[PDB]
Amino acid sequence: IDRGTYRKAPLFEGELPEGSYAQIVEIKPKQTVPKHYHEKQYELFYIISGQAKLGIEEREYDAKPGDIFLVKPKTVHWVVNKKEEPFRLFVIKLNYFGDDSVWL
Amino acid sequence: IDRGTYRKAPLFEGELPEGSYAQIVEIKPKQTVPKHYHEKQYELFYIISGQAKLGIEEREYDAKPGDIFLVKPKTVHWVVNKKEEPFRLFVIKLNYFGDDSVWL
Ligand SMILES: [Mg+2]
Ligand SMILES: [Mg+2]
Repeated sequence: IDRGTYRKAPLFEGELPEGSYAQIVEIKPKQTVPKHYHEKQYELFYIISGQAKLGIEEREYDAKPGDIFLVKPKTVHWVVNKKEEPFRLFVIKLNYFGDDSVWL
Repeated sequence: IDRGTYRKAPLFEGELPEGSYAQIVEIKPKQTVPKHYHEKQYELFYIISGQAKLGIEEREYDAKPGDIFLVKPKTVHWVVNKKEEPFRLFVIKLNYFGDDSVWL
């Protein structure tokens, strides 16, 4: 499914307990996902493939395959894919009740 | 941390919302994790490395790196590591309130 700066594929759609969601995300080639935070949800990310700058709060990380991150609620985050390869991650949302994104 | 047939490393210990837990598991070389089910918890597994037979209910899967599985509550499951390499997975527990394993 296309979302402009990224594509997403839901995993086990409807089979996870209320409050949880899982998906594959691919940040497109050379794309920035700009600064945003979630009001309620937590996000766990497992990096499958590619490389990107991943920003959480004041820190920017060199995200590489095998890395795992946690983005807590009301924590700004962003991604800069500087490569021609998609930046692919396995995403688990927790305390998730629908879109709660604030874009800056 | 050693658990006999597997080793585990908690991830973001204490930072996840109540009801959720994350860890790295490594099923040891050549080891079987025998049939068991959870009363309440759901388990999402991302296979990092190695190969194993993963049983869920009546189905046995050839689990390989990149595969993702969901084990629902009160669903029997088991793993047979036939390789000398550890079977390494990223595990997210949902609807998780403590050890609720029934071993058969
Ligand atoms: Mg986010
Ligand atoms: Mg289990």
